[PDB]
Amino acid sequence: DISTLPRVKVDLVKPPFVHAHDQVAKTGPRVVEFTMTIEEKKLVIDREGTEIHAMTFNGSVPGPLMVVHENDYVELRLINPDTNTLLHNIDFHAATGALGGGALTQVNPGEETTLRFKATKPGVFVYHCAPEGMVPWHVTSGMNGAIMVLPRDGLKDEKGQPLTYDKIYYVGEQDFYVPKDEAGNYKKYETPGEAYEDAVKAMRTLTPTHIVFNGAVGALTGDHALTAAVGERVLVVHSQANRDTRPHLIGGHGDYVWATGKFRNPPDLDQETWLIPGGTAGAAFYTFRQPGVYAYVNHNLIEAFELGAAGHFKVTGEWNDDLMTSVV
Amino acid sequence: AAPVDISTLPRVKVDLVKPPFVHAHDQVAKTGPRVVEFTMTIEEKKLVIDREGTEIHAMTFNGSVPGPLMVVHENDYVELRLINPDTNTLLHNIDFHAATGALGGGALTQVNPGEETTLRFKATKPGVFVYHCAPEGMVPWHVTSGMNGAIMVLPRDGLKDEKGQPLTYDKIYYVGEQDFYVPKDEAGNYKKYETPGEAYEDAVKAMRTLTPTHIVFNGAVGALTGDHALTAAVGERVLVVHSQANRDTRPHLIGGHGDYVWATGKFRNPPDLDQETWLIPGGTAGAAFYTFRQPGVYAYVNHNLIEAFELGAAGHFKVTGEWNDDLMTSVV
Amino acid sequence: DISTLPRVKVDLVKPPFVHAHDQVAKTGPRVVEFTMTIEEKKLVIDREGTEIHAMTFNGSVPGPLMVVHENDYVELRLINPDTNTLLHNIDFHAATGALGGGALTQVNPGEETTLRFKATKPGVFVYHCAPEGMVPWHVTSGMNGAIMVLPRDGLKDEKGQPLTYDKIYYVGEQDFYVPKDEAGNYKKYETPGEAYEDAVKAMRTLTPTHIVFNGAVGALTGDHALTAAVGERVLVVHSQANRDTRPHLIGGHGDYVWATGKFRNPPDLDQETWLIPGGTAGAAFYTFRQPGVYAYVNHNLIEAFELGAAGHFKVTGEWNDDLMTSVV
Ligand SMILES: [Cu+2]
Ligand SMILES: [Cu+2]
Ligand SMILES: [Cu+2]
Ligand SMILES: [Cu+2]
Ligand SMILES: [Cu+2]
Ligand SMILES: [Cu+2]
Repeated sequence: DISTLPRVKVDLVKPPFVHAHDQVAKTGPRVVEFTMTIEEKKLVIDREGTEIHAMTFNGSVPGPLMVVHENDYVELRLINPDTNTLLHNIDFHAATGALGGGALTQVNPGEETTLRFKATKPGVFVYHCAPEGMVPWHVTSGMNGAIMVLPRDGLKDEKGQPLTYDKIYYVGEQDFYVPKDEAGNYKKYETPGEAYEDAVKAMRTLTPTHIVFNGAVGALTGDHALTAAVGERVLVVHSQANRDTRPHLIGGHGDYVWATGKFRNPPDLDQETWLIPGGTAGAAFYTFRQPGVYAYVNHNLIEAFELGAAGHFKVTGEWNDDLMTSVV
Repeated sequence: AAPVDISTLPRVKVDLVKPPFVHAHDQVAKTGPRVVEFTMTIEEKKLVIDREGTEIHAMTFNGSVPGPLMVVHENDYVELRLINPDTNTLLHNIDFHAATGALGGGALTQVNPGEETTLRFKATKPGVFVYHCAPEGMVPWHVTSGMNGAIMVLPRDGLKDEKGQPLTYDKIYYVGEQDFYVPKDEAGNYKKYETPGEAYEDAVKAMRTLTPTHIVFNGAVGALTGDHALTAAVGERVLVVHSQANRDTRPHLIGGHGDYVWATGKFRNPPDLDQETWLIPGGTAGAAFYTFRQPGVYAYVNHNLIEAFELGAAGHFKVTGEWNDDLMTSVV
Repeated sequence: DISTLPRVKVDLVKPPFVHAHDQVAKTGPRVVEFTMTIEEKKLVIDREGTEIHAMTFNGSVPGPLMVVHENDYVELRLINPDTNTLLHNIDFHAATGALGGGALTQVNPGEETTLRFKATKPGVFVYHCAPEGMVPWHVTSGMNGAIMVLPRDGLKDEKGQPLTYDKIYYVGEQDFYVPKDEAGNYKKYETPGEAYEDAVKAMRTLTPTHIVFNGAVGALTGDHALTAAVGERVLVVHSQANRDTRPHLIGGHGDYVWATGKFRNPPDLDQETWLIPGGTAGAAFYTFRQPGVYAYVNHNLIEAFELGAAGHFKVTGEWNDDLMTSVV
């Protein structure tokens, strides 16, 4: 039966951007083919040069956002090059069975595996590595991402009416626990293996040293600031595979928000801030109405402005004095 | 106000069972309102909470952590005979989040060793609720010592989905999540005590760090694994009641979902569908309904993976049945 | 156009109390004029006499609750007396544009500014100071409050029927991070700026030393306890500008709760406890049915009974034997 379904290949895109797709499906179910290569690599996470041994899906933190439609089949070819040193796998929160696929995609360096699962539930979901006995270590090393399963007829508001976005961004929020020496400075490591002991110790404090968007402090600012224009409808998919977060668009709102990201549920309206539980992906739809710079943040202002969970939006267009204006 | 004659209502006694199991009950009420009689005996006792053998001075309702799940229907009356045997050393009481008045019953149930009391309250609101000890000035100490449980007030007509249609579970489990703050010494080793009291100062200090040393299901690391793993079969509808009386948690069925979830657990509200993960606020009980479609081992966890796989907030499901290659399969 | 609207000047009142207002709008859109004076001052936050250099809106923590109706224009005159030492501004989560107003309300000591914005979305929202580069420091120093934007036809239940409260209280929850020394004792400073470094270090631990209602431990207890009577309908607006909280009325419930505080959404019913994410304001409606003392708390019992997040309600009326009683 699966053999009768036509197949389509997707070229993934590095976050915060998302690979193109049709919001409203133009055909019946399909088998969507994806391919990701696991890559263990050093990564600089803050402005002081602190670097870690990151574990990534396709070389980025977070991994790329995968997009399909409800009832399509997701077929992922997962590759683990012999240049890596650890065993990895992948767990799809969108999938049903075998620990989300974790127990079927274990691959040591030099191996690859292909997993297929039916996307039976619409919504944005988290996907992350989960090696038996070393789950949080891999996840907090940046090995997580998300997949969006759109309703075949696109998104809908709290009244069944269509909600169409002009652009979509994927913000992966990452909590890091960089080990510190007795002096209070970040220790150095040659391999992911040597850091395990200290990694476990750092994680058990439950106090992140960093909390960043797209892999590093200020990653989504400057030339990498998100963009929009007055009148533009923007969907922002936000995930946190291990810890709670509370997204907030400073100067705006989440007009329609699926805090826990499942589309069969009507969205919450006019959110100033929403809670995305650790191990969940959420989605917020907003129509810009004012130009200028906006800050998108985890509203625990310490986590945002001190630990790194903050990015920017640069919006073009005409200022609306009716909505807001400085009185002189 | 004209009194309501309660003496006319039929009475039924309930024999509580230890978690994660639940005492006998009917989803769809087979009778009209009843005065449901429960009896719990407070028991202060030593308890091993991890594989290394760490032992604490636990404060329990009926000898278990969490306390047993009580089940009644909307508008029944809950009558609890609370006993504090003279073998205990501390003052205790009980606060039902399901009750209205006297601090949930806390102001009417203070009992010292050797005393007992009987409380009755009308379960006017359907949902799963937390119940916990709450002695003035020592509330968090008793609660984080394991003295909390949960009560489920089923709608008289059973559970319903977002469309008002019946949702019937084949089995139910109660997972009580506990955050422990075991004090350690200057060296970093868990300190030991002969009496619950003597450790108060240290307990307060350990708690105020807001950093749990252990976060476990059913009283201890691995309590719901191995021979004590939860079970189900493909096609089975399972309801998992999960409570956390003091700290937030984010349940997740690894390999499954929360088909219908009442994150904050109140049934007059439609459930959230297809949840991958949900947030149950500290001081709240939530419920998740799921229909298994794949056999095999599943992990039920607090999705802060550190709290789950390092601190202990993880349990297992062993499911029987035929594998579905359509839902998921490895490609050759 | 805006010039054709009636203008009304409001006299703000100290929390937990709220200035007089009508729930169902008595007129059409108006320009509601408010005035707040920024005040840097010392504040004792606990029973041990611990004092901090608080940054307040109108001299209190939290700042006062502002009340308007959906589509009214909020016009705020923010005054920064030359007796203060820092620059301040204000960000309204209810406003659209310029970082909620922060980018247009920067005022040094000796300056003032007037901001106007249209309250286009109904619900309770957080407002707080947000100076670039010093956001969490000002917010956790107590510089935050809330504004309620009532639907023009008042509050409604899950079935669209009217919900009218007899009284309303505003509980502002504040997380403080008082720096300590070697000995572990709270340090004191001559000026707020002098302690910037210690404050940053204290905040970065993500562990509050105090979590209080209305500025201090026990602020809403004793003769300052909240009051009600059996049969009374009470709305409790609760905000937390920087950290999550989980309100709970001990002995009662949240009959109708807008956890994330936006009225276009139906309220959640019969809540025992609800989660208000940091950077959000929530509202709970309850009809008291039993007299006596009630405790209103953040239900992380440690934060409530050890750190200070607990208040009291003293309720009058006759006891209801049917709802509860102590048996023979
Ligand atoms: Cu991995
Ligand atoms: Cu997961
Ligand atoms: Cu007790
Ligand atoms: Cu409680
Ligand atoms: Cu300020
Ligand atoms: Cu803000």
